[PDB]
Amino acid sequence: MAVFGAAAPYLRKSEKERLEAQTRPFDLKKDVFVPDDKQEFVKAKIVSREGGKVTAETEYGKTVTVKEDQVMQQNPPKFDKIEDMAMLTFLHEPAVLYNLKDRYGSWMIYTYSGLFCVTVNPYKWLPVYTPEVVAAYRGKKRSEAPPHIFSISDNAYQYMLTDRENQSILITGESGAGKTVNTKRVIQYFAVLEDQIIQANPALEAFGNAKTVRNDNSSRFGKFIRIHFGATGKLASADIETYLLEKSRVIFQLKAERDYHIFYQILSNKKPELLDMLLITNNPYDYAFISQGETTVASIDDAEELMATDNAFDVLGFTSEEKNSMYKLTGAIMHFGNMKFKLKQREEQAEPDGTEEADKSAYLMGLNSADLLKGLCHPRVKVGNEYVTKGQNVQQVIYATGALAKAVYERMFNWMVTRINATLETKQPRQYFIGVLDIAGFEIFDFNSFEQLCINFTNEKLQQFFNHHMFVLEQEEYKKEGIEWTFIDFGMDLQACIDLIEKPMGIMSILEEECMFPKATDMTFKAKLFDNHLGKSANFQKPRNIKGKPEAHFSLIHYAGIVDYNIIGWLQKNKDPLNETVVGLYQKSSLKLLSTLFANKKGSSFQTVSALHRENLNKLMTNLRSTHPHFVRCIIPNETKSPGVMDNPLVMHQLRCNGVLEGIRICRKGFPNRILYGDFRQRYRILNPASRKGAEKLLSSLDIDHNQYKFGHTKVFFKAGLLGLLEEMRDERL
Ligand SMILES: Nc1ncnc2c1ncn2[C@@H]1O[C@H](COP(=O)(O)OP(=O)(O)O)[C@@H](O)[C@H]1O
Ligand SMILES: [Mg+2]
Repeated sequence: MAVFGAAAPYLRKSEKERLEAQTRPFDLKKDVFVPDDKQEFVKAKIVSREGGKVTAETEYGKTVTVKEDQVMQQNPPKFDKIEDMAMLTFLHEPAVLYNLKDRYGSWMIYTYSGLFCVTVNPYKWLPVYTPEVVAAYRGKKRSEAPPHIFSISDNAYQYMLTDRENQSILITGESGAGKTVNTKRVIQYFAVLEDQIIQANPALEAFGNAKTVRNDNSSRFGKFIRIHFGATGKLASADIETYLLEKSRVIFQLKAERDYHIFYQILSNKKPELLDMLLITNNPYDYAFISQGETTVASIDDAEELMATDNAFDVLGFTSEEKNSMYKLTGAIMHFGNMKFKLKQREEQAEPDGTEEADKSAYLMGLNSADLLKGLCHPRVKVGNEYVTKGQNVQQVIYATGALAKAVYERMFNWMVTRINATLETKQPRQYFIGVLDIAGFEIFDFNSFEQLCINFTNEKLQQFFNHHMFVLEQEEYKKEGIEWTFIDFGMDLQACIDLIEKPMGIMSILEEECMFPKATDMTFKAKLFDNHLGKSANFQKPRNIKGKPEAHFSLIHYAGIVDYNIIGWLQKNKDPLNETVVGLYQKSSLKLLSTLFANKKGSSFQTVSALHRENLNKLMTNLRSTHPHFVRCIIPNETKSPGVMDNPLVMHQLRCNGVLEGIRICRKGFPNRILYGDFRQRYRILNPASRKGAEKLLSSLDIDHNQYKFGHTKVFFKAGLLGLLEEMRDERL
């Protein structure tokens, strides 16, 4: 609805054309959904039923014959284009896709699907962000207000006013669906400190994004923003925190992927001062840390991004000397991919050869080149009360220097985030902040690897949290009504994958113990995985060979479906041997290295990327458990920028990954249809025209089976479909 408040003219969709559209001829007895060959979901009409095989005619026009068993029911035209699909009485997998595509063709960006708030990505200016709409949405609840994020924000505000507890808003979806723009509009709505957030956004987007296959500006890390509020419901301050940074991107790149945008921006020649002081040859192919990926791509101009980022750095809380120091640090990180470390003759010890790039790195950090080389080649460890040296060959020192590079990059990013936060806040008292989070969803490619596995595990944990919250809400409703229906927690329905991943003897534990084995390779890792899990656990299964994929080693049945991964490269990218003497050298530099490495018990060698990822995920989960969540799902309708055409398979895959259909099925598994007794008595009596006892007599006098309904005191539990049939026959009797 859009009347009485001057909303968007197309937002109404009521009392203007719905009356003349509900009479469209759509014979449900002959209209069904047929699986296509390209879009795999296309609507079609059946001329006649010829037994098992039925001829289907589609909108595009086809005369193929299709078996009758897989073609399934089609929604009535009268209930089509409904605002909320949560109470849809004909739940179908293509029903959601068709409703979303029709609404998007009608320019319905926001659609309610229960607790979820599906928001597609258009490419145009939307007048829905008018401050008049913001003022109108104030004081409105979920039901009365039209579908928009303002309704859920007002619900969270009311929860703060009455329940007096933390509320968190969660946004997830496929990378490139508009996470940054959506969260910018969200934080702007709570703003109406916003300018500080807008100016700080490019720095984080440049230091924590990389060009993936699907998206060129995907945010690998997770961003959490807390909006501190006062006692009287007024904005106090803001602080941000980042989680789950990917050191793998810093250390390794795929054949069709790029590193973080900072290195490529620095490689631009429009800022000769940085290149001059960093001793850079301006050729990305001269550095192994960057050249192994994609050198450069089109559809981007990193010069403008560098200008935006350094302009934000200049006019901010801090000065430019530390910006120069950060540029020096990133240049040194680029420089670490050049030493040779030739093995000594007749000995397993490793000695350096190219003592030129080492000198450059030492000058950049202010360290001693000889001391740095001695520390890298001959680390020193304290045994008992004395100190001894350790021998290290070329592979060990290579792993150590890679770990040092990724660790210093992560610490520099964390220090920058902390500095921006310390600039951001203001000294007003803070009470019961509001959290905003955005993390990429169930990303699935044809070459799934360790990073994809970590992202899938994080999203798996998030889905587990969402299911647990939904079960808690359902049980709270059951206790309110005093009757429990299917009181089985949904956490165990999903804990199988988490146990396969996180629990001991799982994939992560096996990889961690294989990293420390004397002579361990990837084939041995796969062999141990098969010996430990093939047949023991239902989730683990053999890989599949479909559509001519390159290669797969093992497959898991995730929450979104079957995913096949790849093994090669996991061992190299999981080892994180952090040298300690080099850290001690870092603590004595004449630079920001003291601030970055201020604090530095498991052993240094027994450190893995998986362990740090798991502990960070646990910290994020234990932080999020204390706040009441609010789930927002964002999807991209079209792979290109044209809103006119939207690909059906892509939307189907994204909907399956996001679990909106799964969520609505979980909601409808119980008794979601609840209505008030008096309203039922005074409205639905027209079903067969001629307080608790009167309502019971009325419902029992309408030829209704007693097993389908459940009587209560305030809210009556009704099975899905009963209310729809009751109301559709009531209209006929009018
Ligand atoms: N509500 C919106 N209206 C118009 N354009 C949008 C909207 N949301 C996202 N976009 C488009 O998305 C693009 C960037 O998406 P972004 O949020 O950077 O993706 P990612 O989350 O992968 O970084 C922008 O060019 C912008 O035009
Ligand atoms: Mg983003």
